[PDB]
Amino acid sequence: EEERQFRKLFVQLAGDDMEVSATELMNILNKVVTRHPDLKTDGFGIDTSRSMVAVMDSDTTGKLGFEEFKYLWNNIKKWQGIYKRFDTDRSGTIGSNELPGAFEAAGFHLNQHIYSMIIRRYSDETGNMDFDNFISCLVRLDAMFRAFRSLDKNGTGQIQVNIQEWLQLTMYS
Amino acid sequence: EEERQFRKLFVQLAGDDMEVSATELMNILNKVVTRHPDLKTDGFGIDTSRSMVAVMDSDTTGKLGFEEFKYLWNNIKKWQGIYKRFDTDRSGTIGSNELPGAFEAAGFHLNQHIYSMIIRRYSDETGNMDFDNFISCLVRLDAMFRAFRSLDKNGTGQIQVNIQEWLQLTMYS
Ligand SMILES: [Ca+2]
Ligand SMILES: [Ca+2]
Ligand SMILES: [Ca+2]
Ligand SMILES: [Ca+2]
Ligand SMILES: [Ca+2]
Ligand SMILES: [Ca+2]
Ligand SMILES: [Ca+2]
Ligand SMILES: [Ca+2]
Repeated sequence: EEERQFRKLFVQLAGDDMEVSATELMNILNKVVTRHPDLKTDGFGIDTSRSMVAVMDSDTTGKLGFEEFKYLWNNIKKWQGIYKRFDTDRSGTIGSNELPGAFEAAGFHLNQHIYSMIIRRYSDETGNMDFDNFISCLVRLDAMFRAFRSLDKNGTGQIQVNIQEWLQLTMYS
Repeated sequence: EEERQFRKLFVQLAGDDMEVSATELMNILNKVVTRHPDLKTDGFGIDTSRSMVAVMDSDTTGKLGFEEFKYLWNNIKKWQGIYKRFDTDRSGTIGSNELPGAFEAAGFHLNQHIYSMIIRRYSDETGNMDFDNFISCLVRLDAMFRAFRSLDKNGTGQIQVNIQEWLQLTMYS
């Protein structure tokens, strides 16, 4: 009945063109936040939404089909639960001391230099990151690790790319 | 006259910590748009602003020093002029036909595949990109080309990166 309620959710969200645009994604993400007032956030803007659709748009149709959206939707569902349980002091945000546990639960084993870089890019002055920033960060992190492994075909720990490839990977995100 | 004017603009923008944060950048970019109502745009939000600071934050201080800000400010000044002049049909936006000329004027020689990727990521349904999307795009494009050349140390047209480097390049942007 889960695959069923989901297909129904997707049919209604995707609409006439059978795909979830950045605007449709933004709308549903903002309803999630409104239905969960314990999650602090300034909302998901169109810029963050386009960016998420882009790193998830594997077949480059510019929008999210059933499979692409499912993969993303299921990740956001997991990450939202992680955000809630790792927010130990109940501030509605994820602080620098809470971050490592959160990402580890998400399945990401990062070092201190990466964490500092993350906090500096996504967290605020106090070292706290809100809901949409947390989700936006994880969606991208997941996409980047996956892209790396995709290119690391010989499993040497290094990937080699030309300028066209580099631009596609960095600009379409 | 005008240099005395830029240092002065910076002193007032940077404030007490001598650096321009994403929030300060956002403020000044939005005054530019408000003073130039011929430029169509939904404004520069905090997510786009943080992203711009990140790709420009060469010394990873999390903010823009005098030199980093100057480099960015001067680029935005050029690009804004290009935006205005390459907007042939005076729509206040840069359309798919106007894009190639605009980027070429900016110093970018991209192929059709890259252009389609750009339009898909930054332009609207009609293939039109507004002011903040154009600036955000170019700041990122410039950063990515510079980053690539920096890493292509043997000038082979191929760069090789390990996961740590890859994450820094992709996540801190
Ligand atoms: Ca749709
Ligand atoms: Ca797609
Ligand atoms: Ca917390
Ligand atoms: Ca946010
Ligand atoms: Ca400052
Ligand atoms: Ca800096
Ligand atoms: Ca135009
Ligand atoms: Ca815009």
